[PDB]
Amino acid sequence: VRGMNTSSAMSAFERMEEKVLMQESRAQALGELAGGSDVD
Amino acid sequence: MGLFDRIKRVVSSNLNDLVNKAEDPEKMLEQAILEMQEDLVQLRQGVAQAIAAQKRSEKQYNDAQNEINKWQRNAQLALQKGDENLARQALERKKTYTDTSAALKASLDTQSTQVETLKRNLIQLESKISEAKTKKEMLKARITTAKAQEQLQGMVRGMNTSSAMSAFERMEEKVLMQESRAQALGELAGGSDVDDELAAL
Amino acid sequence: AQKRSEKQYNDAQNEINKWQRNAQLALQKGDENLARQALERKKTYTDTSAAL
Repeated sequence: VRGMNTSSAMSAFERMEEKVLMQESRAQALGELAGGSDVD
Repeated sequence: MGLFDRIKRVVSSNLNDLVNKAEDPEKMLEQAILEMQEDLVQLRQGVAQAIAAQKRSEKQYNDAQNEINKWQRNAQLALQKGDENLARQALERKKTYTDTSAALKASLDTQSTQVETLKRNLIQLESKISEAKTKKEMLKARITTAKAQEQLQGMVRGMNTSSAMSAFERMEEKVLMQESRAQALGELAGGSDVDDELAAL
Repeated sequence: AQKRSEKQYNDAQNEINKWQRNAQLALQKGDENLARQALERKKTYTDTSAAL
């Protein structure tokens, strides 16, 4: 399960998952920072 | 609080951050999956032993049941050949087998329930490992999305995250400066009249 | 980090309405027991929403 750390394998898996999500969030924020009615 | 506790907390907080920098997602995801599967394999064998023990218990139950009828047949053979002595003695002994049959079936039932629960758990674990194996590919897709978006931002004029854009903009500015030099040199050393025709037509 | 925090806020807000709907489903099918228990738990989510 996501929220418990009894197993080392899940610990590592979730840690890498969070690292990658953070990296993508960094990319998105950098996108924002530097910068359908009509077709409806 | 203490002092040795504090020193060891500092040393640990340094070593852990040293390690967490070496971890690389693309490889540790696979390593986690590999160990996941190893553990599942080692659980299969426990389930197998449970099943084998159930087979043994049912076989014992069947054999006791068969001996019950065997001794009933022995009683009938006594009735055919012998007398009431052997005929009654056969059932006298058959008492024990009738007892043991139920005494064993009671536990055989619980054993069966346990084996069923174990099989269910094994299937659940297989499903969850498959889900994780899909999540790994989804995470790789996210990595690619991140790198693509970072590529796009490097294309904007005012930021220097990408070396290619750095060089491109540098040459652009150099050339604009050269043209400006030419224009200034032009200035340094050195439409009302034709708008009248617009009145003609 | 701000994006993450707002997403958590939104999810807690959504779960508040989810458990309200569960209470209504209890009212439709179940009885006062489940209907009241849904809001009993919803207390925590209402707390966390503001705390976040």
